[PDB]
Amino acid sequence: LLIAVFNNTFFEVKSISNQVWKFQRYQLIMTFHERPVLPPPLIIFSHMT
Amino acid sequence: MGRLRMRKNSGLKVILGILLPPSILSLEFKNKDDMPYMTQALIPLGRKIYEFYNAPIVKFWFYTLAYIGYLMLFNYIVLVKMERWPSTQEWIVISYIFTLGIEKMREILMSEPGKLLQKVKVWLQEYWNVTDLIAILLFSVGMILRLQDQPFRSDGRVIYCVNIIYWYIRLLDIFGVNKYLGPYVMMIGKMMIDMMYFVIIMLVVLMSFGVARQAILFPNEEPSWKLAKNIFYMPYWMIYGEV
Amino acid sequence: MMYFVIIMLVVLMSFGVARQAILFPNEEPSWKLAKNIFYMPYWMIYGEVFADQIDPPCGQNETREDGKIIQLPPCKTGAWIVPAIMACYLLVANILLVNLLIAVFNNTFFEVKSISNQVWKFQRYQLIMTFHERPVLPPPLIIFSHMT
Ligand SMILES: CC(C)CCC[C@@H](C)[C@H]1CC[C@H]2[C@@H]3CC=C4C[C@@H](OC(=O)CCC(=O)O)CC[C@]4(C)[C@H]3CC[C@]12C
Ligand SMILES: CC(C)CCC[C@@H](C)[C@H]1CC[C@H]2[C@@H]3CC=C4C[C@@H](OC(=O)CCC(=O)O)CC[C@]4(C)[C@H]3CC[C@]12C
Ligand SMILES: CC(C)CCC[C@@H](C)[C@H]1CC[C@H]2[C@@H]3CC=C4C[C@@H](OC(=O)CCC(=O)O)CC[C@]4(C)[C@H]3CC[C@]12C
Ligand SMILES: CC(C)CCC[C@@H](C)[C@H]1CC[C@H]2[C@@H]3CC=C4C[C@@H](OC(=O)CCC(=O)O)CC[C@]4(C)[C@H]3CC[C@]12C
Ligand SMILES: CC(C)CCC[C@@H](C)[C@H]1CC[C@H]2[C@@H]3CC=C4C[C@@H](OC(=O)CCC(=O)O)CC[C@]4(C)[C@H]3CC[C@]12C
Ligand SMILES: CC(C)CCC[C@@H](C)[C@H]1CC[C@H]2[C@@H]3CC=C4C[C@@H](OC(=O)CCC(=O)O)CC[C@]4(C)[C@H]3CC[C@]12C
Ligand SMILES: CC(C)CCC[C@@H](C)[C@H]1CC[C@H]2[C@@H]3CC=C4C[C@@H](OC(=O)CCC(=O)O)CC[C@]4(C)[C@H]3CC[C@]12C
Ligand SMILES: CC(C)CCC[C@@H](C)[C@H]1CC[C@H]2[C@@H]3CC=C4C[C@@H](OC(=O)CCC(=O)O)CC[C@]4(C)[C@H]3CC[C@]12C
Ligand SMILES: CC(C)CCC[C@@H](C)[C@H]1CC[C@H]2[C@@H]3CC=C4C[C@@H](OC(=O)CCC(=O)O)CC[C@]4(C)[C@H]3CC[C@]12C
Repeated sequence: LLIAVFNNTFFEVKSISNQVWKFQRYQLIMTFHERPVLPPPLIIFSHMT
Repeated sequence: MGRLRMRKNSGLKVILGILLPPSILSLEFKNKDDMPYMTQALIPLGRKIYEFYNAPIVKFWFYTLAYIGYLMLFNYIVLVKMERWPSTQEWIVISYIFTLGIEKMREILMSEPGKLLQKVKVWLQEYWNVTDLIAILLFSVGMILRLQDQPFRSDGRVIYCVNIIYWYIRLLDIFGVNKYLGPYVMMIGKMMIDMMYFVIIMLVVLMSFGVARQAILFPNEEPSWKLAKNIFYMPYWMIYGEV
Repeated sequence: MMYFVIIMLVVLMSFGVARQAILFPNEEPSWKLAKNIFYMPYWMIYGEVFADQIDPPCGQNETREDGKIIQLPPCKTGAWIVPAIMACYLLVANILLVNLLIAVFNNTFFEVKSISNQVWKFQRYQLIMTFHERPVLPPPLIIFSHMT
């Protein structure tokens, strides 16, 4: 029955998930644009900068 | 892509640019005024280096490589035994946790509202930020317990293992960038609700059988918490091919 | 299946590393740790939970088969977490990634079936011309046609 409810709701969830991912591409891009260049293990230098 | 032409076999070129700095200058950069997206409005070599290292794709891959190296190190410090004092790899991991916490604090401070409680609320509206704060606090308490003597060191190791569970689950954040893996991950998150309702019905049927079996096969039993364990133990593994 | 294997690899390595790092505290650097990461969690997907090693009785005294009093090794710290995270791992893996792979196999079946039938009908020509251009004699006897 879990197989059945997974199968019969697959298409709507797949379309909504693809569209929500395409929407959240902007959030990912602006977040990574606002982050510092230096990685988390070396971000103390950019933080003191 | 930032100020970079590329758009052909993505990912690999910026990975070789990151690992090999003399691979950066061999790439076709975009013009000075082709599409200048800005926030507030030897020299060519330095300009190319600055344009490469400020691109969001380069920053993403360089974050991803740092996270992968950190996860490999935290594997090395949980698998191998640890002495009274942390090793170099454990110090690098502790530094990673402390700097990631400082980064999340800076993200809290540099947000939209004025009042600090509003900033805290709009930052905790994301679930991944809440789990990040929880995991950083757990790493802090585990490391505090680990820097003491026995038996607190083993408790700190246990908390380290639970944290490694969390950081593997957080590797899906990096997987969220790929065009096929990200929709797959949030698709899984959608089917979790149906799984929960399934778990509710399984819990009812499982507890019925387990209570019946334990109360029939063991008539003379004292009040002990092992009965509750025996309710759940064998019926749960009977679902996965072990009768 | 590859995307499914990627997600299974993440969850499998998480559980295996947690189990190995909890149940074996004092370990030297050896490649057997990496093997123990993958060994038992992978066979747990296919109906073998290794029921003797879920939660063995330890930290008590239990009589052996001959009746002699045998002292079990003491409890490892946090050893009770291994069955709980094993329960979570078995639930997530066997119930969610297998059924989700069933779902993505089912809902993409028709388009793939039509494209596969049409591509096979297209490649019939490639098969026919290839077998028309091959020699008569089989590969074990093709040296005669080759010297011909
Ligand atoms: C950018 C991403 C994709 C990869 C970056 C990670 C690796 C470069 C790191 C992660 C884990 C590291 C290993 C973790 C632990 C050790 C044990 C270490 O040996 C000791 O600590 C004991 C002997 C000594 O003191 O040298 C030698 C380095 C090594 C193999 C490290 C080598 C470098 C590794 C593979
Ligand atoms: C930025 C992070 C998240 C990943 C970057 C990868 C490398 C820069 C790191 C990962 C593992 C590190 C290694 C882990 C352990 C050791 C053993 C260490 O040996 C000693 O210190 C022995 C002498 C002593 O006991 O003090 C020397 C550094 C080294 C090779 C480290 C060098 C730097 C490595 C390769
Ligand atoms: C070793 C054992 C303990 C395995 C660990 C099991 C769980 C702690 C993991 C396994 C799979 C994980 C899930 C995989 C995918 C997602 C989607 C992802 O959520 C989103 O991307 C948000 C959008 C959405 O939920 O649709 C992160 C949460 C969630 C439910 C994860 C929650 C934590 C889960 C259940
Ligand atoms: C309906 C389904 C989806 C969920 C219901 C199953 C779980 C709620 C059960 C199944 C196995 C149970 C575990 C089986 C064994 C143990 C070990 C037990 O610790 C001990 O027995 C101490 C060590 C020892 O005495 O050997 C603590 C409870 C726990 C984690 C149990 C917690 C509850 C679990 C995870
Ligand atoms: C609707 C569903 C969720 C009902 C499920 C009920 C059971 C799972 C619970 C309800 C009452 C519980 C009992 C309440 C009290 C005790 C006494 C307790 O005894 C002790 O802790 C020893 C006392 C001491 O020496 O201090 C052992 C667990 C036990 C049997 C509990 C076992 C689990 C029980 C049966
Ligand atoms: C409601 C759904 C969605 C989630 C499932 C929740 C419960 C089914 C779980 C969560 C916490 C679990 C409890 C956590 C800890 C224990 C103590 C544990 O005690 C021992 O094992 C005593 C040690 C021994 O005598 O060996 C017995 C199982 C029990 C009651 C667990 C029974 C199953 C519980 C209630
Ligand atoms: C996520 C899923 C789809 C894939 C992940 C599982 C595999 C990558 C794992 C599971 C079982 C593993 C194998 C289990 C045992 C061995 C034997 C081992 O060789 C020995 O131990 C030497 C002989 C001996 O000492 O007995 C070498 C690694 C290998 C092949 C392992 C390689 C990696 C395997 C195939
Ligand atoms: C993001 C995912 C893919 C991370 C997975 C990481 C682990 C599977 C790797 C990363 C670093 C590896 C370790 C790096 C170095 C060593 C030392 C190595 O020691 C020796 O070979 C003995 C040295 C000698 O005597 O020559 C044994 C394997 C081990 C523990 C490795 C085991 C597997 C580890 C933990
Ligand atoms: C990425 C997906 C699509 C494919 C899966 C790839 C990896 C999960 C596999 C491929 C090669 C495997 C490795 C091949 C060989 C070994 C050596 C093996 O070493 C031993 O067994 C040592 C002998 C012993 O001590 O018994 C341990 C597992 C390991 C690291 C394997 C771990 C799993 C790996 C990394």
